[PDB]
Amino acid sequence: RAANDPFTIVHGNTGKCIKPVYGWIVADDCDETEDKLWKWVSQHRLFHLHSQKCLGLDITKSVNELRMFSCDSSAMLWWKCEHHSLYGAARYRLALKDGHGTAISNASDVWKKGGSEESLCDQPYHESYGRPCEFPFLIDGTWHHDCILDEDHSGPWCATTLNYEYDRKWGICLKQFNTQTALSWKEAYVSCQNQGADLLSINSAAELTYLKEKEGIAKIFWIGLNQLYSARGWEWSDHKPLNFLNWDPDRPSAPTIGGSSCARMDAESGLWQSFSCEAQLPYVCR
Amino acid sequence: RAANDPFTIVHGNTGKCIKPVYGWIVADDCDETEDKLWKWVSQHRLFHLHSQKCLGLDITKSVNELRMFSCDSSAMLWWKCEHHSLYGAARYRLALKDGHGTAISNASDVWKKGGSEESLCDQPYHESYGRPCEFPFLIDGTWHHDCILDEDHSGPWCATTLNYEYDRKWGICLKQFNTQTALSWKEAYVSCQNQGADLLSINSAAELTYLKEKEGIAKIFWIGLNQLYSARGWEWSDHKPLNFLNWDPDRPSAPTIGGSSCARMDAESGLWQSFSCEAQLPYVCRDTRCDAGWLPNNGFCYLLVNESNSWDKAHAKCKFSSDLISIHSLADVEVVVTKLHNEDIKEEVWIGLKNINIPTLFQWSDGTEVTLTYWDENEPNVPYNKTPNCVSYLGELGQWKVQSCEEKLKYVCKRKKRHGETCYKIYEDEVPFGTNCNLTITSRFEQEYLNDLMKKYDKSLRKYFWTGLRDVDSCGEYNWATVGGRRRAVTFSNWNFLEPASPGGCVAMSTGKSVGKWEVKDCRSFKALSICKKCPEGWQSFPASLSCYKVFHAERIVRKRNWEEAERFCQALGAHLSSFS
Repeated sequence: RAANDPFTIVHGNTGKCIKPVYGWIVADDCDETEDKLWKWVSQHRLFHLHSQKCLGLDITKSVNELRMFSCDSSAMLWWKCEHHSLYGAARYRLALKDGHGTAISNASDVWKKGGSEESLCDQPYHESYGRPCEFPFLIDGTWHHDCILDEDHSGPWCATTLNYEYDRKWGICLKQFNTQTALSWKEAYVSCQNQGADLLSINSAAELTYLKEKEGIAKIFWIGLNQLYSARGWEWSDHKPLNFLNWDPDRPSAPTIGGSSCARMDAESGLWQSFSCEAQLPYVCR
Repeated sequence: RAANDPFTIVHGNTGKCIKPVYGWIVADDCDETEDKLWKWVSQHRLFHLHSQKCLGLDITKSVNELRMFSCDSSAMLWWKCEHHSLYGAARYRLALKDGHGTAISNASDVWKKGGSEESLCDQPYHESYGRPCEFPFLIDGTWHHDCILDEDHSGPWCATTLNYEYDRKWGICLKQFNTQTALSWKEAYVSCQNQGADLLSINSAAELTYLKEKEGIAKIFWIGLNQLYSARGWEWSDHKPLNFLNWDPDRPSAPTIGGSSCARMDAESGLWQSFSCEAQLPYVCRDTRCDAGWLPNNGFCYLLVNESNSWDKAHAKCKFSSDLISIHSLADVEVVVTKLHNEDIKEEVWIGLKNINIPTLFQWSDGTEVTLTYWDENEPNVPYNKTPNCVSYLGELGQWKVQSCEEKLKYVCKRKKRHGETCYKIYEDEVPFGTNCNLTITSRFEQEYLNDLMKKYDKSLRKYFWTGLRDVDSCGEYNWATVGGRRRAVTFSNWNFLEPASPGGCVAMSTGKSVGKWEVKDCRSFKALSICKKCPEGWQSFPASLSCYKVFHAERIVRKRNWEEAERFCQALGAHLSSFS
């Protein structure tokens, strides 16, 4: 699978790791993962799960103090990866001076993950009509990062907006015919690869004769028939053989120009049109 | 209009322009456009019109020869523009050695166009189901770059494939309901801007009713209603008023998530559905003193009533002997935001807009001057069907929304380029960085106003502007830049997701996609426009200020004297300005 797992950022030279305090960062006191938990969230941001207080840079004076800030504010907070380091606002590295992390923009610093040679940045960010969730979110006056269970919904439920208190539109934490779930085929593919699954692969006619009679399914959906490799005609998500085709007689099926490079299924008659799969439309991934 | 035109590349230092020969480049013999013609074609390639031979880089030996090659081959030919030069294959500049052009990767060479200051790259590339043409193309054994006219078709015709000899799929040279032409809405917009026109702007119900009965038109197409500006709700291609809408009752019309940010028009019943228009689909493009509180603005006065009542009671109260608030310019929004007691951040304001006929068609309660529409991004809140409609100011920016207006709230009503206090002028071309004026911003509403003015002026992408934010110390601190003597604190900052990537330089401002943000680039040489806002003996003194003065009259003196150059004559005695405590 591929999902954002909790981890801890450590320093390479000496055995120091980040420990957040009320408004700052203090010495390591490390090797105990009961409080020191960090995760990646949208806008390329770092979030501490326990303290629920994110870090940022406030450049307003001569020396910008690196303190804690509210994750819902105009703080201009985001961090990115350099070859063996991390840079924040503008070429600002998380410089360490034996006890506190500051921003001096020094080119002698290294950060890795706990007990593993890794740049803590090789894994990209992972995540109402089945829209992708927004992490974090402020509910009941407290911050939350994961789709937590409660007594209101059946299982996990997340927010589908930046401010749930003003919009009030939630969704199911999608970890399978998702009807009325119109997403882009590329977005659908990356979402179902985040879940560890792959797109539908039609191998025999029995699967099609079972799906055509299905009641709880949209009349139009995606299957995954597309050419990710520009030098070959048509493939599936996984490496499945191409023996069963269901092409369309109505459209001339233009190869590259005049038509498009995605397949669109019609289940009322079982037909495959050529179309552009960048718009929002239901699908299914096995 | 915006289309590609043939031109010539000339050297800046030496008066030489490019001239092609059978397989190489020769001396200038310039100032005659009968044979020397060059143009830009796809894959960032340069094409000669007459000789029909393009240039490329064949890296095969120690010294890569810069000869002529066929545009249909594996030559890896493409060229790009650096700040004041041309680089080709791999940082290889078209170096000149007095007659022949080679690739030595030298940093001292300039190239401009014919008789004008330009980097010959400011104009981007311009160009069977109405697909865009492919330039150039090999037909009848010869290369061709434009849709020429022959006796086969009616007018101009081009190719829609890289190899027309193997595909045989042509198309009409599109220079208007283009039925059976499924294109993307962004592609349709860029193609119709290439033609100089704009998307369909529906102003009255007459044009819409005329389009209903149209036979030669697709049942599904785009209109152009989209939000290119992320801080406002919905606009057209040009700057047309938003008074006529035909929204749909079936879908809940999610503002930004759950739905989309595009509109699609259904003509079988006349509805506007929220959707994403990235797929292919057909389209169509064509000094009064006022009484006790009422603040005056160009003759009339405005004032907010401190009563919290419903919509009908507000419509009946001061329509007092007054009329409701009417926005017709940009200064009135500033008057509303500056007043209203810090805007009462968590509250609402009323404004009178009426609509009785179906579908929705907003008209002013007193007048018909619908010019400016400032809606929240993006909550139109247009219901399915309702005779009483109402509009409300929300947010500190003063955006327009549609509430249910069944509760009690306050309102404002009234009684009986340039902006109002300062002008704003923009030039034609600005290659250097601020050699005449430096624009400085202090507040957010000024940013919104300049963005609106730039949207009214600028109409395409690939454009940049200048803002007074830079630093010469190369230390990392960013503040409001000036011509020297600026120490104010930055009160507002609107950056992109990850905009700052350089520890210095001068910022820019784009209006293509992320409109209204301070883009960051290097400040070495970046061509971008900018807008500018338009007693021992003979002594007289008194110790009344603990200082001995020495001043002169204006008649007994030889020339008029002031305190300016006094440091040249009195500093010899330890003297300074007029020191009063």
